[PDB]
Amino acid sequence: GSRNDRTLRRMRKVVNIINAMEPEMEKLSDEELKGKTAEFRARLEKGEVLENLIPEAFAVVREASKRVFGMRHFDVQLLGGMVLNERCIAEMRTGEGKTLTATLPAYLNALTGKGVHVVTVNDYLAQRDAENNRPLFEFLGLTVGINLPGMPAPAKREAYAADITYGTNNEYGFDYLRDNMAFSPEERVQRKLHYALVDEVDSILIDEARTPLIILASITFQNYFRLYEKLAGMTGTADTEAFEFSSIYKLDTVVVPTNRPMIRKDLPDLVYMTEAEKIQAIIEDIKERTAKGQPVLVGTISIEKSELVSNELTKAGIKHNVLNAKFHANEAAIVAQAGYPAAVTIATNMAGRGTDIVLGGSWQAEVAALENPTAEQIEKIKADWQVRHDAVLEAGGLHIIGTERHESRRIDNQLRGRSGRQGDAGSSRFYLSMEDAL
Amino acid sequence: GSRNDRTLRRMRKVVNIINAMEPEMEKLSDEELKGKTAEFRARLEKGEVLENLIPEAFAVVREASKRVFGMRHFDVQLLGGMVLNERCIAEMRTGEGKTLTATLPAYLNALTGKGVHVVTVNDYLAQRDAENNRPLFEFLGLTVGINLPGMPAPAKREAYAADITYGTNNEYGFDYLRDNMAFSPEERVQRKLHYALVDEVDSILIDEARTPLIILASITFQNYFRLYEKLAGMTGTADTEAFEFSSIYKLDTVVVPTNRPMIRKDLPDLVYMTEAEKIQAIIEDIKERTAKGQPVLVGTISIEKSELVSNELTKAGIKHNVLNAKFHANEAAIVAQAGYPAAVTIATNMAGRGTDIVLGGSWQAEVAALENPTAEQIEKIKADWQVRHDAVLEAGGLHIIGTERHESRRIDNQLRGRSGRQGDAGSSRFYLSMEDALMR
Ligand SMILES: Nc1ncnc2c1ncn2[C@@H]1O[C@H](COP(=O)(O)OP(=O)(O)O)[C@@H](O)[C@H]1O
Ligand SMILES: Nc1ncnc2c1ncn2[C@@H]1O[C@H](COP(=O)(O)OP(=O)(O)O)[C@@H](O)[C@H]1O
Ligand SMILES: [Mg+2]
Ligand SMILES: [Mg+2]
Repeated sequence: GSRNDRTLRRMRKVVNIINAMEPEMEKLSDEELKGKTAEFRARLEKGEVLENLIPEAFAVVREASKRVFGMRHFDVQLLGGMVLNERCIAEMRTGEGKTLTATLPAYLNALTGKGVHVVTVNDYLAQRDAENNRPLFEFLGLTVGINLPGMPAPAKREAYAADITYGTNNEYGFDYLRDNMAFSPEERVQRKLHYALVDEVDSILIDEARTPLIILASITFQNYFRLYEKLAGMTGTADTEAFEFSSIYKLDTVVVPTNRPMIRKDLPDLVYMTEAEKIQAIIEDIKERTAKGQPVLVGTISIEKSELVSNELTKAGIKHNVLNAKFHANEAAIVAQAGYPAAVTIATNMAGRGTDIVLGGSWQAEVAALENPTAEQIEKIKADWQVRHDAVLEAGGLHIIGTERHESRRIDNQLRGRSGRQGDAGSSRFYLSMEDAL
Repeated sequence: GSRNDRTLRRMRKVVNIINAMEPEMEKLSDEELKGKTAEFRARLEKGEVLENLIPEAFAVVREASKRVFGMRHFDVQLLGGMVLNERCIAEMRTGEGKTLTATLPAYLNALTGKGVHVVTVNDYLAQRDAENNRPLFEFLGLTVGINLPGMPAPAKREAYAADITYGTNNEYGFDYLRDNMAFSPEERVQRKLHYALVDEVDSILIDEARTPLIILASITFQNYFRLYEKLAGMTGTADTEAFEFSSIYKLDTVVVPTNRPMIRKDLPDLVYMTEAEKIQAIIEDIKERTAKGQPVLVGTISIEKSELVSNELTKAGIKHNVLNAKFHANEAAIVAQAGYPAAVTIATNMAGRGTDIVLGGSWQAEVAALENPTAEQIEKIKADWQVRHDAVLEAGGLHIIGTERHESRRIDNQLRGRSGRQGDAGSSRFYLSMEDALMR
């Protein structure tokens, strides 16, 4: 309430400062910029306050980013970074740029030398992120490691050896369980847990409250993140159980504002008597908007209903797509194009979570699909796509339709978010069923 | 070889010493005996050498035992105790008294205050053992805890709080996994791992090293016992995989000699062509010896063959019994009576492992089955049983028949051991198939 305000206003000013250092940093040469880290390390080494070089450090990361990726951190992203450095939960909507916002607090912390642990929901994302978030990090003179399941102890010492590490909550935890069952300390792959930046905190710290089972026993990984000196998370959904975050991990939730006004239209739930009445009113809806030239993603609670709705959808003569959270790699390729004017995708709970759905398709997947990277063909794609885009927009952007509400609204909010991002005009609808009286 | 000898001879002398202190300790009053622990604690507290009060400490445990249970530790048992205090694997045959031999090294170690972890193959045994091994321990002024699966954290702090604790390898391990996923140290149920005495070491440290699957992750409790300051084990089969014990846990195997000469007769494997030829030659064999008045246990590799042989055995008109390692508690009650002159039992891999099969039945289960514990009726059982006993013996004691050899001889040796214990005359037979005898 007035608390979220005073706290946002609080650092909102520190944000203004960062923007003031922009004309300066804009001048420092590449070598002078890169070497900005040495200075920060010395400064800190001299015992200077951690949270003291935040405005200056964040100003650097923005600059490097703008130079390496050509992406200037939105001040709202800076706002988010700051929250991520305080044992807070920065809530930022889907499409807001959490992936890049983390380079900020991950850079500030990756200076002391203790390492930084960015957590993700799955292996594909963890590596994917590290992969294309690395150039910014290698520029600023840091090393990025990727921790995965089948990595021999040697490799894992490497991935945890870097200044910045990426992995999934499980593997990190599993490594910790395995390090305790270690022969000799020199056989351990981790180090003293320092800072953990959790991407999709709710998913990781709340839904993953469902114990794993050893077979016969069962344990949880709840407390694993409480062993970290610094624990911080980010998500596009947190205010729901915003109380549980502090009752366990003592994490204060800060709802960051969006960059561009959120104009997506969340339509009222239409209730039907039978499952058939539902699935039929939706295939009738997609089939409709389809012609209109508007893309539409469908969400299902489980593969179960996902399969069923898939056939009922192909039966009405409709070429759709299905993602069951099995092949993240490939699903991701597909979800990244569900923004094409004529596109229908059926995703499950954690189907293509993590891939930004650009209105009108993603031309980058188009250019990366041409052995001949010439500034000529790209133009007839970066401008060709541009057409499909504004077209899809005029057509009300992306429309998602929940086949059913989850036990937790938070969950069936993650679905909505896949739409109307970075200011995009889109819409969402939920189709409930009376027959769901179970 | 000459190594096992020099090492056995080595402590064999320390054994002689223990026997010399017997006439002395025999005089100390109950209170003076019990208070023998205080002295040991003080002595050690004064910084005296651990392995220095072994001959004296073991002499005490024998005395207390002789008094509380009325069981004087065989010197060979004392031999075993010693081995169990050195990061060794004391190999002692089935029926040799491992359960009581552990009170020795478990007492020596349960003095420093760090606790002692006796490991068993299953929950039933772990509690069963603590239960009726306690009186000796409470006498000598020590507390005994029992760690089990559904015990709330509170309870578990208790069981690990005692001087001596009993549980299964898994639960101990599981506790350790759960202690690492603890909120705050004050939420942990274990203490720093000190001494672990593994009963049935091969089973626990070799067969069990099969990796539990987290659900996805794969880890092994192989290293769990390597975190213990002191690791020691005991079994009636270790000499086989004696090399793997040191290549992982660095444990030297010591083959302790038996109390009474081992006269059981292990007969040659009879190979048959078909499974029917097998199961038929065995039901023909048990049906035979049955009449003779000799009991016979059958071992199967899995419940699979166990069920099959059970029907084929009842089909020939034979009242038998079956244990599938499901209800340890009950099976145990039954295995303890498979020594009755006319008894047929079909057990699986880990069916009634742990229960000593007395020739002629177990009268103790008979006396404990009478609300009226009078010195009168017991006599007509302790002397009545005595008849069945010598009778079963003359009939060649217990005869076990393996329905099929296991991948590891060690395993199908555990079967044999269920017979001919403490000197008993018995016999064992293995019935293989042709599509096996082709060992090539
Ligand atoms: N500061 C920025 N400037 C320009 N584009 C950005 C910026 N930050 C993020 N993006 C783009 O917007 C999308 C939103 O990023 P994403 O990683 O999917 O974050 P989130 O998890 O919040 O949805 C990305 O695909 C990225 O290409
Ligand atoms: N010192 C002893 N004096 C008398 N009986 C003993 C002694 N030690 C062991 N026994 C008996 O011999 C049997 C062997 O015990 P058990 O627990 O089955 O050990 P093991 O693991 O060697 O088979 C027990 O039933 C017990 O009654
Ligand atoms: Mg993301
Ligand atoms: Mg035993």
